[PDB]
Amino acid sequence: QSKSRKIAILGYRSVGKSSLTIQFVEGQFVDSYDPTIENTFTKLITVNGQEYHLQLVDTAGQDEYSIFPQTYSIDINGYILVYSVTSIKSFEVIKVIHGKLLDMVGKVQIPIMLVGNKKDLHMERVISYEEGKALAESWNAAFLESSAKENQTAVDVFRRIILEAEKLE
Ligand SMILES: Nc1nc2c(ncn2[C@@H]2O[C@H](COP(=O)(O)OP(=O)(O)O)[C@@H](O)[C@H]2O)c(=O)[nH]1
Ligand SMILES: [Mg+2]
Repeated sequence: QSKSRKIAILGYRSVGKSSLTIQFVEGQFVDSYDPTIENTFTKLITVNGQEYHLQLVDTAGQDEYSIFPQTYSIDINGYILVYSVTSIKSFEVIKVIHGKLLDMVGKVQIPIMLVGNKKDLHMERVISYEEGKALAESWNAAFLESSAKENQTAVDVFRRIILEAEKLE
């Protein structure tokens, strides 16, 4: 009598959706992964004594113009929205995505969190921790920063989204 969460991973293009997800499930940082591929990864994690069966949707990517059709919500238990702290564009884009996603959802409390990835690039960082935090807060969302190089930060991210579901249960 375990539970089952299905998580949508959303974000611009080359912000590390795949790399972050793969890191969590394989224990491995990959060099490249094909950015056409939508793939569902699976994983066990135990959270507050409850064994969870995760399905992780590594979406191909979105942008400003992308379209969230009415059906997308259907069987989605949670949404993780990812930008890169090195691409202002990806931060621009994630605000837009959030807007369209919040419209496609309507009223429901199905949790949404926000992640600043690529934190390991001290020299390439353009977005501050504060900047993304303010966004999350503005949405009443969770906010973590991450690195697909670092396993433990990835674990925090997919663990946190489950937590955020549990809050509302
Ligand atoms: N240094 C660093 N590179 C990353 C990180 N996350 C992703 N990358 C790299 O950025 C590119 C995009 O990764 P990917 O997961 O394919 O992004 P996606 O297109 O959103 O799935 C790849 O070249 C990765 O090797 C990170 O946290 N740190
Ligand atoms: Mg990808």
